[PDB]
Amino acid sequence: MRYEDAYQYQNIFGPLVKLEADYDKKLKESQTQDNITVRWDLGLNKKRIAYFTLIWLRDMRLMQGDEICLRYKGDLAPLWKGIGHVIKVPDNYIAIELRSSVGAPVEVTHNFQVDFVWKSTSFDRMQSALKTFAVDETSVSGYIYHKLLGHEVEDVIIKCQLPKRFTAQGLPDLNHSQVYAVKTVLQRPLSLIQGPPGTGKTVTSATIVYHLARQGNGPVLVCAPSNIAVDQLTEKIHQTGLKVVRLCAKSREPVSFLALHNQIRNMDSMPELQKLQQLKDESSADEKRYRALKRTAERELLMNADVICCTCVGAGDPRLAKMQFRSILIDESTQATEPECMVPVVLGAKQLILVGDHCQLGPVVMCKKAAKAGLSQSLFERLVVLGIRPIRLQVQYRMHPALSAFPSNIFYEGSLQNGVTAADRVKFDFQWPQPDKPMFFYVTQGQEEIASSGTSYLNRTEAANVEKITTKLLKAGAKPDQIGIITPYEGQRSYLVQYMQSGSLHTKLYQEVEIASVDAFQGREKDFIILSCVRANEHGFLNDPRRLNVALTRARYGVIIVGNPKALSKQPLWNHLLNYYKEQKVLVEGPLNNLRESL
Repeated sequence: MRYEDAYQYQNIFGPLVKLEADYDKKLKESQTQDNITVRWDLGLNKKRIAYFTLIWLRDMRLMQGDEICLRYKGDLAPLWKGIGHVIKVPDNYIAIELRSSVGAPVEVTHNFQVDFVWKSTSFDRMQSALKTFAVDETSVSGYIYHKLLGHEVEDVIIKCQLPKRFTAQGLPDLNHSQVYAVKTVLQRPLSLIQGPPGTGKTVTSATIVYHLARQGNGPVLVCAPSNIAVDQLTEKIHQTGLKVVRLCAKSREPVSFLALHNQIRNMDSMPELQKLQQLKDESSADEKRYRALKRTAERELLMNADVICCTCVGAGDPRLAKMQFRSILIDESTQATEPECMVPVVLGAKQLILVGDHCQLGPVVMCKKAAKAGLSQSLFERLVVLGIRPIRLQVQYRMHPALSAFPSNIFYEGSLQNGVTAADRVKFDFQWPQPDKPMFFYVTQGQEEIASSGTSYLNRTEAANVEKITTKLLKAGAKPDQIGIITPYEGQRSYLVQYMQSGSLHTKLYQEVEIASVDAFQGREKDFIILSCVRANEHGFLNDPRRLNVALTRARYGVIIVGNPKALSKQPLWNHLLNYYKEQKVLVEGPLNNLRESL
């Protein structure tokens, strides 16, 4: 959709954010763990750190800086309620948070109740950017101001910006395609980069920023929706020699050395602060000076930094206001709602680059009324529909080339090149049907049970057949840390975790085998992926092409799909999948020890 005024842009997205915000304010206060178990551990700074393991809506949505209130209602100790900020929200399904005070019970390890305390700061920053996008004409360069509002602005480019060697210092050389994306994006203000799996998002992005910082006289903004991708770019950009500063907000407890609150901790240019940071180990009057010297030292570390990498919700932090950023690059821009991605854009963007994959996992909107109203369309997709063909990297260095055949033709129009020989991958005590193609489809007929207390489905027959597959991949196979079972339904996941604890190997060998949905594997890759359809009746991502594309393209050496075709053959996305496995003669049925090519 095109808009006439920036006020019209705010009048449209204003109410859309409030819906998601009001609905996110309900899913946090209402949802809670009735009975949870925890495990205490003495913290690094002597601050208590709590490890707990545990609507069906629980999600990886919680970020690092979020805080939770762990209330204790046990029977062996008096009642206790303490708040704490999160630390490490994992992707393996035990959360971690440290309490503010050290006066908490350690004897009781069970009968705990955790409730997510909701903060409005995230959406308040998203609406402060929509307001500043309409009431401020200098918040965004005049050119990209038109392209954002879908006007008919001519195409302009900047000349004499290409460097001598596109390959950056302390970074590998770039592929035929990645060098083109560096040339094309550095030449124009608003560019879009589409990075498919195996495409180098971090390399082809850190290389761009290494030049936008060398050819510029100011700090460069690097943002990402997920708090992890911002950390990946820091480590990549830091390999160039530039001055990088990570901006963690409220995370007061890798990239723990590039974090700002650690740099201001031990400064040679702030001796009083240095003598005060040390003195704080064991006063009210000083605390004011310490908090005042901190604000002073932070400015000297940001205004002279060659690159400032933070999160998209981040960068709205009050200490980044009153600053200007000419160049702005945002990785994984297809996983954030448009007003969320616009939070850094508002700070005077003059040269904007968005990286992500439209044909890939997208954002998460909880209030479905807003998702249909247009909030489900990220800033990446909306600019494509207006007519901005993204510069698309074409080399996949991660999956086996035979694995990349179907995702390239079906999803990426076949314009993908395998930058990895079939010998680098597929390299072993496993007898694939056709060892030239480490991929097949173990056709399994198993009873379909709606056994998630009425919320999801379950297939016991697949689970056992999956159990033999993940066991053979451990019988002189890959490590359990590099095998990923992926399943749409939580009811099947809750079964596989408990079922595999039968099986030949010990209970702990099967623990590292991650079992979750596609939403937990986005961006992350593993040596092997075992996909279980679970559903057997013709009546979940079995219909979504995006969540299907991620399930395939996140395995490095082997892909194995388990399901019933007579229910999967309904959707044409699977019909082209199944018929391909038959075309390649890997639609395999029968026993596991002596797999037979069946129909």
